[PDB]
Amino acid sequence: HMSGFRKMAFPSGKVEGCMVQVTCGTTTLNGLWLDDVVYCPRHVICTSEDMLNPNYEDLLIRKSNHNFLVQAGNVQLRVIGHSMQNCVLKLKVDTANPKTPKYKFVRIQPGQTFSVLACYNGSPSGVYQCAMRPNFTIKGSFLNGSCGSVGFNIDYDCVSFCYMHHMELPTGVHAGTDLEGNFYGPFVDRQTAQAAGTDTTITVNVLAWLYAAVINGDRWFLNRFTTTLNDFNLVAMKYNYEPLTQDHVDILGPLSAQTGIAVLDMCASLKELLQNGMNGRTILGSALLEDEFTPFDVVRQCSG
Amino acid sequence: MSGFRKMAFPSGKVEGCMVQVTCGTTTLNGLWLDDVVYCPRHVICTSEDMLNPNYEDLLIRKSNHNFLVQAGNVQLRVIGHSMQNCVLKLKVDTANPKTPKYKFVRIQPGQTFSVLACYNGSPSGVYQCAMRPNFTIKGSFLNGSCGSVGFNIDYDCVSFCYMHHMELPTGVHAGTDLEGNFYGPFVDRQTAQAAGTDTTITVNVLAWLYAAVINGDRWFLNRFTTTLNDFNLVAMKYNYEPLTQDHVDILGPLSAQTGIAVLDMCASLKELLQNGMNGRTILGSALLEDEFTPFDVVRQCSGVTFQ
Ligand code: NA
Repeated sequence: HMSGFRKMAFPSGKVEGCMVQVTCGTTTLNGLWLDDVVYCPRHVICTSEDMLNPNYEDLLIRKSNHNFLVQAGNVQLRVIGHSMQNCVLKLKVDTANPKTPKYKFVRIQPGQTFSVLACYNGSPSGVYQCAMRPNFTIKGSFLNGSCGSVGFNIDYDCVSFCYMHHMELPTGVHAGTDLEGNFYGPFVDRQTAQAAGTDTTITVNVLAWLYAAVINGDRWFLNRFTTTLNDFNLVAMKYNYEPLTQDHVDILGPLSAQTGIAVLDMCASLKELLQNGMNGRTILGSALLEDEFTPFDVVRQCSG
Repeated sequence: MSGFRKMAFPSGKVEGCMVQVTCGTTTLNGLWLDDVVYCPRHVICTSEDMLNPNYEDLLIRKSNHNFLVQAGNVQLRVIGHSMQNCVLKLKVDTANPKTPKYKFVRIQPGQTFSVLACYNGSPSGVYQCAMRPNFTIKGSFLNGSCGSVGFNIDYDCVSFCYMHHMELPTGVHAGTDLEGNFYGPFVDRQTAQAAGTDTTITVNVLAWLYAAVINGDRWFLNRFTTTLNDFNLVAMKYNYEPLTQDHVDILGPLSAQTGIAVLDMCASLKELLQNGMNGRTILGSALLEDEFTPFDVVRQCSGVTFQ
């Protein structure tokens, strides 16, 4: 009986071919090389003493094309143009990337998942699955030198880039932009005091994962009880869960159909787990309720 | 303080080796290195003869024309075929232009590797897992995943250590090295087989507690130490592997980095086993995690890259 539901990232090859190193002064981070453009975080032009309140327009007054070193592997790419767009730079290079995949830039919404290719000095180190949290942070694994690492989904042969890495907040969660250079959430690329909102739990994702658990033979948490959307939402609020909407109930329809467990019966199971805990039991090898699988992730992994 | 994730190796070097192999109606995955495609030998089985297939006898009735190899949109001509233990080696007419630097390695229990899960010769996802002490792995494999490979990367070289063959009734997975030899006592027939005792990889749990301290989770640290002797008496009671001097030696670099003695961390683990977490979490788990090696921790916390 299948019971191996795991956190799974997209194969990283199509993205690996796009990673380069960008150096400005003594600051080295990663860039994304698509066609003849390299995208990177605009704070590549910052200096150590001016991180608190950089004036990016003022900082660009003293920057020429030759102040940007771009290296694809060990191949020097000549910068022939540079512009600032939102919180990214666009470096025009003399050579189009021959490994440019079919790609799109997409904006994700809270609750949606994506793969991160963590890189250092334009070289891939590892790949893992993230979700955009309700507070617009991600729980990544990023060190000094990881800025410019990207998050993506792969759909058919199309790479949808959704994330570029910029910063680490004091609770060790991560903030960044889409590939248009607009921050997720309220964050700014300066070292002024910023805090992640209270983390809340992605309720529609927890319910998808309880459906995964049923498909994978974990049934111990199923009960006779039904609830209402209103009464469930009173419990969600108390346990710092996101509201469950009728739109979420519609999104969970296919999983309720596949398992024959009504969405509001699975809500009754979740209510009983929040109120009573797990009584030293596990679900899909966790002692915690997992919220970083979407309904779409469960369907894809459980049936391909 | 900072984050620490189950991280897979980048998969690009492997994706360029995955092909589709069909024998009769059976389609699974193969590994295309130079002019050889490696796949599970049970590609030659029929549905009604899975209990005790005679592989030698099935295979003499096979010709090159019975093996259809496809790399993307491109049919490869099979020009030779041999059996090596539980894998076929299909000599093809075209050497794989995307063949990386590689070795075949057989990993030890407690060691970790990345799985590139593939279906119809197309890579679908990547995740990290460990060789369990019972020589199973806790993978995520559906119908069609057979021939998917596990690997590590060092510098620019891919070390292939696993090829997927089967799912046991508890939903754990069994397979071979790339010499075609199973990990553990498993055999590629549908005769009753069961995984042995699932024991916790103690040295890995200690590595993960060092990872937690590096990433600012300190609550489980106590001013206590234990002897190895006294720790292992407690380990036995909770189906933990005994901790050996070799394990203590491998944990030495994390002990030095954190300045927390290995036997101090053992005292923290003994308390966690005896008392639980009392509603706290370590690196966002409410369980003790055993699928990070000491090397995995250093690699992640020091940002080691590949090409
Ligand atoms: Na001792």
